[PDB]
Amino acid sequence: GMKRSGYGQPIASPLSNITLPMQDNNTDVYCIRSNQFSIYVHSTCKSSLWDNVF
Amino acid sequence: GMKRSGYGQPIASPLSNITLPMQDNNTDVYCIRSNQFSIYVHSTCKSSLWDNVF
Ligand SMILES: *[C@@H]1O[C@H](CO)[C@@H](O)[C@H](O)[C@H]1NC(C)=O
Ligand SMILES: *[C@@H]1O[C@H](CO)[C@@H](O)[C@H](O)[C@H]1NC(C)=O
Ligand SMILES: *[C@@H]1O[C@H](CO)[C@@H](O)[C@H](O)[C@H]1NC(C)=O
Ligand SMILES: *[C@@H]1O[C@H](CO)[C@@H](O)[C@H](O)[C@H]1NC(C)=O
Repeated sequence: GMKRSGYGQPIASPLSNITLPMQDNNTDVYCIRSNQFSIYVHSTCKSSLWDNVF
Repeated sequence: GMKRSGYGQPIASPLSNITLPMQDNNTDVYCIRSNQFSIYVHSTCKSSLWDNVF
């Protein structure tokens, strides 16, 4: 969740969201339960003028 | 404060309570003010189906 400052210094929001795949319903802890695995990271950048709209 | 998950994996609640003896009214910090001491730990296990009833 990127935004902006008076000067214009771009600032990210500690209020950002990390999503792990779904396991045992909770999605706050994902575990690997297989013999092999591959991990990939992807991201989406959203912005706002107003706080928390994105 | 133990409970249960959909699968059944028993889970304890960070919402658990540790009680120290009473000193200077506050019970969040207990100090030893004697020449000798003995410390014992005891516990009670309570459970719930509904959250926070125990
Ligand atoms: C993340 O999701 C929360 C709801 O938990 C939402 O309020 C917030 O705007 C989102 N933050 C992002 C997408 O940066
Ligand atoms: C700094 O904050 C004050 C109070 O919100 C505001 O009046 C002023 O315009 C701000 N100046 C900036 C954004 O540089
Ligand atoms: C601990 O006491 C709190 C009140 O501070 C209560 O709401 C909570 O259910 C108790 N947790 C236990 C006994 O695990
Ligand atoms: C996972 O959570 C959703 C939303 O609360 C619920 O509909 C679903 O039945 C749950 N599945 C479980 C408990 O495995």
